[PDB]
Amino acid sequence: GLRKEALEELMKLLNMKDFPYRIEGIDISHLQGKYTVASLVVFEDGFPKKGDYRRYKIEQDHPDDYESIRTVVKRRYSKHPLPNLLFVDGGIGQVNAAIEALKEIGKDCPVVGLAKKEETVVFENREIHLPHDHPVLRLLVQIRDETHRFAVSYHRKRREKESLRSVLDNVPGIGPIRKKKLIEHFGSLENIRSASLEEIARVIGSTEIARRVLDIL
Ligand SMILES: [Cl-]
Ligand SMILES: [Cl-]
Ligand SMILES: [Cl-]
Ligand SMILES: [Cl-]
Ligand SMILES: [Cl-]
Repeated sequence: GLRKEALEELMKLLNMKDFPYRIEGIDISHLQGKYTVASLVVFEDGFPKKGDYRRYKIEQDHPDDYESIRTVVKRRYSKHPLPNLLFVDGGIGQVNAAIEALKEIGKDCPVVGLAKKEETVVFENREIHLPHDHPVLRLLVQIRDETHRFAVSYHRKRREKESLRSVLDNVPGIGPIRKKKLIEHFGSLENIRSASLEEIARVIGSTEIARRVLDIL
């Protein structure tokens, strides 16, 4: 989680009057020819609150990350209250997009970013360049890492079937129909690795073949 200690230090650095009890963070990721997916995470008292995570889809073939951030802010905060602090995955451009959107809808909350390449902190139209091991820098990196983790999970079910298939393709002498029965039943490698020999065997009608699946898993 985010250290209460470090949350306190963050409040000082950003000159916040209020403790950052609720922090929301945004990742912007684009799927070419389809849409931008904005993934929103929530920390409450420094802990992830996974039930409150949300995504926003902005339909467009080509990325426009600043307009995407603007759209997210207007969509979300027309419905939800503002957090104590909003984190954006990026620097001056991203931070300013969020601030200007907030101004548009008559709302006000602190917005902080982390430059993508330099790990510079962006706040109130300034860069703050901290030493690498500064606790506030580490805290913001933790937020960024959770926004990324949630973002990457948009692809999960697809990625998982594909990785399951790849591992099964090294099982000698199992045909495509049985491999597909396994993929449809288990969905992923983690899932089929929690399964008994008997369970695997029942799905494909063969203990001989299920033993070999277990060998190669
Ligand atoms: Cl929410
Ligand atoms: Cl909602
Ligand atoms: Cl960290
Ligand atoms: Cl998808
Ligand atoms: Cl096939």
